[PDB]
Amino acid sequence: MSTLYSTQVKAVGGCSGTIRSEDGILELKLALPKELGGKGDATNPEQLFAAGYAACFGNAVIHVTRSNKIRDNDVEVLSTVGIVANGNGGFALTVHLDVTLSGISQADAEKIVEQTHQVCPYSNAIRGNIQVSTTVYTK
Amino acid sequence: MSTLYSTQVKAVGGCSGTIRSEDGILELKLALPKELGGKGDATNPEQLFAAGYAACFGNAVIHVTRSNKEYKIRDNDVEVLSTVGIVANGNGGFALTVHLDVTLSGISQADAEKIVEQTHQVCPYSNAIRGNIQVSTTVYTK
Repeated sequence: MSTLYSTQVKAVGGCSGTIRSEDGILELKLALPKELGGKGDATNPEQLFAAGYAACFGNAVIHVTRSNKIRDNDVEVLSTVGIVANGNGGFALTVHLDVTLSGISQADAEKIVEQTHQVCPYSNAIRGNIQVSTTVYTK
Repeated sequence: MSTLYSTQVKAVGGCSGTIRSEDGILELKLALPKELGGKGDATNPEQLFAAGYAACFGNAVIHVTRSNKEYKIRDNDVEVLSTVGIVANGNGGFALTVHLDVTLSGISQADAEKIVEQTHQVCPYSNAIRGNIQVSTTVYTK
């Protein structure tokens, strides 16, 4: 199948640097978090991943819902992205998702979230390398 | 065991909604891009992943190089352009495509290729997607 949408982001200046999308829309400063001895002044790869995953997973829920018989405003995702030390003195990403769906039964929410992980390109991207944990809430 | 750093982002309102880190540091509007029939006003998951990866990879180059002690590549010696696409997969869902253009300053073409190959083994984003996405990489010097 052919690519539906493609975008480019340039990163310069290292841990302290900037990201800028090639059209200029998204531009921001990066900082090492304080936990890694930086200023915590600005965003970082972990937070950008959390943001993208939270948005991607919420959109994927609506893709699932339109395939079958829930609105955009019935869906909330909280991504918790962490960094854990591996053996060889590098880092691995961890991910926990809190998914809140309004107006649906506990059973239906569990089914929708399971199917959403099969649709969501972030989930498909990281499967087997990051064990994503998910908690499903209803409201 | 320990988590060294953890961060939380809330997303509401769908592809035209918002994300907000719990510490308020990151706050931005989402839009559907023009290629998909939206205003293309604002960011989206492909652009956020391209930004996170480009940043993470360039940082891993610096971490790797910190004691390749010979050229000692600095912050301004590394540029990463990530190209991220979304495509239908076989199966009712979507996959990302990732291409990186890595440009390193002040080092030989052969040294740059070796450094990039090492940093893919150390980069948390590269390690996260291995076996699911075939990342393609083009290495440049200047």
